[PDB]
Amino acid sequence: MIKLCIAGKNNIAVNSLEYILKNHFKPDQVAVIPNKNDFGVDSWQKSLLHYAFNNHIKVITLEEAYELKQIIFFSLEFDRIVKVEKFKSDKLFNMHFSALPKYKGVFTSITPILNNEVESGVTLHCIDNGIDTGNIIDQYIFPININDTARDLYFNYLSYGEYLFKKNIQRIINNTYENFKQNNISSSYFSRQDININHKINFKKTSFEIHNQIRAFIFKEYQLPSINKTKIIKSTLTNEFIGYNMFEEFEEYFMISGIDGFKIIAQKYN
Amino acid sequence: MIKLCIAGKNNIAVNSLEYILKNHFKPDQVAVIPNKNDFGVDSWQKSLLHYAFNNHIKVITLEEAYELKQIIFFSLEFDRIVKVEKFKSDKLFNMHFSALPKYKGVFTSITPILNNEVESGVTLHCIDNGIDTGNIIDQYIFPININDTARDLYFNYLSYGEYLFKKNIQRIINNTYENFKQNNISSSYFSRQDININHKINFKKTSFEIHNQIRAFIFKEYQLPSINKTKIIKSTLTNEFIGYNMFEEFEEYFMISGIDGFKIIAQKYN
Ligand SMILES: Cc1cn([C@H]2C[C@H](O)[C@@H](COP(=O)(O)OP(=O)(O)O[C@H]3O[C@H](C)[C@@H](O)[C@H](N)[C@H]3O)O2)c(=O)[nH]c1=O
Ligand SMILES: Cc1cn([C@H]2C[C@H](O)[C@@H](COP(=O)(O)OP(=O)(O)O[C@H]3O[C@H](C)[C@@H](O)[C@H](N)[C@H]3O)O2)c(=O)[nH]c1=O
Ligand SMILES: Nc1nc(=O)c2c([nH]1)NC[C@@H](CNc1ccc(C(=O)N[C@@H](CCC(=O)O)C(=O)O)cc1)N2C=O
Ligand SMILES: Nc1nc(=O)c2c([nH]1)NC[C@@H](CNc1ccc(C(=O)N[C@@H](CCC(=O)O)C(=O)O)cc1)N2C=O
Ligand SMILES: [K+]
Ligand SMILES: [K+]
Repeated sequence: MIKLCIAGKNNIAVNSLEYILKNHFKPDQVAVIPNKNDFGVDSWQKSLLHYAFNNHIKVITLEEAYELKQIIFFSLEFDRIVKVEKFKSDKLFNMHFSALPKYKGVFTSITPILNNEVESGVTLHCIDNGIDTGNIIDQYIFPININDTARDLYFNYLSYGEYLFKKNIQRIINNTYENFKQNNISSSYFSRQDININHKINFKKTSFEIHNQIRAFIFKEYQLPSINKTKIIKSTLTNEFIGYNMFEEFEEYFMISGIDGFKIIAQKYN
Repeated sequence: MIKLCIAGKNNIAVNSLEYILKNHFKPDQVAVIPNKNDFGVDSWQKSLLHYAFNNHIKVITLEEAYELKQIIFFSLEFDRIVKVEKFKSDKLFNMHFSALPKYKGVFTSITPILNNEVESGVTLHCIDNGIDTGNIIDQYIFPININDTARDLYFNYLSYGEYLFKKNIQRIINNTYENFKQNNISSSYFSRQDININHKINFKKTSFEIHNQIRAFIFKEYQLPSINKTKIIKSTLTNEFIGYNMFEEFEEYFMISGIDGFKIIAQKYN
């Protein structure tokens, strides 16, 4: 019988499945639900379907998972909203890429940088019918490094999320895990509508904030931001005072300061 | 000679001047520079100009203060940015109503609430030529209570600002105070153009955030927020679950919940 389903994508799903097969269940006891964008090829992330091909793991549909009594359903960057009533199992779990209750919703590699955070986290929670609202089982809070891009933060999510899954999976299998109501205070949410990938930079901001408005959008597989129609691959915030509200194009980089006058080096793609 | 000049408005300027006269300097050793909104009339705050009238304190121009060597220049909600090179004195101080380096700029009774903070602060800093960028002498951080309005937050800034002035003024008069450069990290700025006082509420947000979008604009002397063209005097958030994305207009109030289902009561005006 299928004891566990991994639904989702990327290194967190693959490496979590790997850890299951090494320590808990056999290929017959596990199934995958891939994302609509999985096409069997490793690239900047490993493919779940490719892992499933290599290890003889069967694909199921959501509808199939609904009817599997006492399946552990683990959502690891799964692309589908799930109604808990459809599931015969109530052992439904999700790894969300934020320090819940903050930064519910999407683009959580962009939203904390853009909203001036210096920390984020990964949260293992119970799935309920709301978006990232379910009861928290565990959480790892970690720094946003000052020059991290959205891509760096995403990679840290994948890594800490894998660690949190590994740490918690035994008590989830054994059904000896605790869960707690999420606080209503400091609860925040961003829908897709709340992010403009092409947003005009506001230069009437601090160096930290101009730097954030650039680096929140540096994620080359998706996009790079532009200044004067030139793509930016990296932004560096220094503590060097160069004067208020500076802007100078060199051939390889822009030198920028905001209202507090700290030097930013924005490296051009050219 | 004039030893100290208080520039600005409201109970912090008046009460800090009263403290100077009781503890430090005679009326003939002090001067004021009132804000342009000061017509000499006590209202929901005391008039600095009215207080100077009753206490035989001289009004000076900025242009006069520039020429007074040794003057302790203290801005307490002063409405004008000064050019520090124009002063003969280097004893230029400001009380800013944020937890610097966060929320430089204006509307600091709105911006921390609107940006989901649970604390703010008052900061005593050296004036330099930037907006709220000068080195910190002292800071006091305090809670934003879950149902505080901008108005409540402003009255807390007034009282903690007055506290911090009275704590530090002796060390400032004896020139025995330390100052520290502000961090470049976590530095944030909001100008008048960054706030729309007729904020349209985004309901595709948590209960905390909808609540924040209402209570950040509750300051009756300036404006009240509206839902469906109806003025709101009070927003109350509890951790009570009432279902996701609720909106129920009653005769005297709205009952609202966001993506996480927490109870908001928005009380209608008179
Ligand atoms: C689509 C897209 C993504 N990104 C970055 C920023 C985003 O955090 C990250 C991952 O994108 P995603 O895989 O589409 O998912 P997202 O971060 O929006 O998270 C959400 O969607 C996924 C699929 C859910 O499983 C997850 N639980 C959701 O929070 O890649 C971009 O920079 N530009 C983009 O266009
Ligand atoms: C003008 C205005 C003000 N307010 C509230 C919100 C604001 O934080 C508070 C104080 O208004 P303010 O006196 O204009 O001061 P503000 O917070 O914008 O601070 C700035 O202006 C003052 C005058 C400077 O001395 C201060 N150092 C600046 O930070 O009153 C409103 O709600 N609506 C308004 O239209
Ligand atoms: N019931 C449930 N709760 C969850 O927290 C959860 C699931 N299912 N399924 C797995 C995963 C999926 N996460 C998400 C989160 C948001 C969107 C999404 O499409 N957001 C839309 C808004 C949709 C709406 O308003 O209803 C957007 O425009 O951003 C998709 C998948 N997840 C936990 O992460
Ligand atoms: N040089 C200096 N630095 C300060 O930090 C400081 C002073 N002066 N003087 C007293 C007080 C003045 N605070 C302020 C803050 C903002 C505006 C203001 O007019 N802001 C405009 C933007 C104008 C511009 O971009 O130059 C706005 O639209 O927000 C005025 C006074 N103050 C510390 O509080
Ligand atoms: K998520
Ligand atoms: K200020």
